[PDB]
Amino acid sequence: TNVTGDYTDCTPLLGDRAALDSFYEEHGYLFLRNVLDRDLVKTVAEQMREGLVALGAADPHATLEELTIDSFESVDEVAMHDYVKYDAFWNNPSTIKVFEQVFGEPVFVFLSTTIRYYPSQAGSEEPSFHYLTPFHQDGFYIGPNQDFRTFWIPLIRTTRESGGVALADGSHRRGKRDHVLNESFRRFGHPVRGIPPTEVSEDEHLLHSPMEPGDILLFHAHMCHKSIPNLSKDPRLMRMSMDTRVQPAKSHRGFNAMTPWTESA
Ligand SMILES: O=C(O)CCC(=O)C(=O)O
Ligand SMILES: [Fe+3]
Ligand SMILES: [Mg+2]
Ligand SMILES: [Mg+2]
Repeated sequence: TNVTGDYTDCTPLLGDRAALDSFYEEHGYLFLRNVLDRDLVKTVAEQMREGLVALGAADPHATLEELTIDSFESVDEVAMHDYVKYDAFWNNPSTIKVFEQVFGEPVFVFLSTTIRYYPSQAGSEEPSFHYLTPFHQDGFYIGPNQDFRTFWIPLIRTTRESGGVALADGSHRRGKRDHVLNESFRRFGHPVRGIPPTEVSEDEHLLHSPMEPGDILLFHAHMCHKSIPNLSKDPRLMRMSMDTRVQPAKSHRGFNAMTPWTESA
């Protein structure tokens, strides 16, 4: 594995503005544990699950940790957006409170959210991982302002093997990097660009840790990050997550900020 380490637990920094900001400036991320309402997260996980029962041929009697689907790509993603009530989650006062704690000022939550529901492909000789994200920076796609941050949450727990998002520690300090076409990644059948290996340094140590529902991972617009494939076996688990962007309420609201996923995709 290219993952060389865990996220640093930034939870101890929360009531110390200077320390929280210092870590974020150096590293380009914060990992905050048990800060969201677990009951709210569970309701969203259940919404995703019921969407999959309706749209992905998921077992109607499976618990969240028994749940699986044959194929991510066979599920109607537009229709899944009707099931997962993310705006109500992000804009719940308890969630907003955490966003404000991070930014130190009132926030605006993007009207776009990406939802992810990836089955394990452990054992597959020809796995379908082309729909995952290669190394990229969100600020390459989203702007013009570059002071938004991405907020990434697990809807059920992740393990090292079930995957999530890998962060290249401190890779947000030399601006936007080149993203080039990569034949091993596709989205809705179309080509995808990613940062090539000649542009992510061995010094920008790759990080991934298991996370629990209630936890959040957030990162700078120039943080270089990529998907980690689900190869869970023991236990085999879906990886269920969602990600949005948040910015100061005072900042310019661009296309991405104002446009729901279904209207832009
Ligand atoms: O979770 C993933 O696989 C990719 C996440 C991502 O690119 C993001 O949150 O910006
Ligand atoms: Fe991203
Ligand atoms: Mg049964
Ligand atoms: Mg810079």
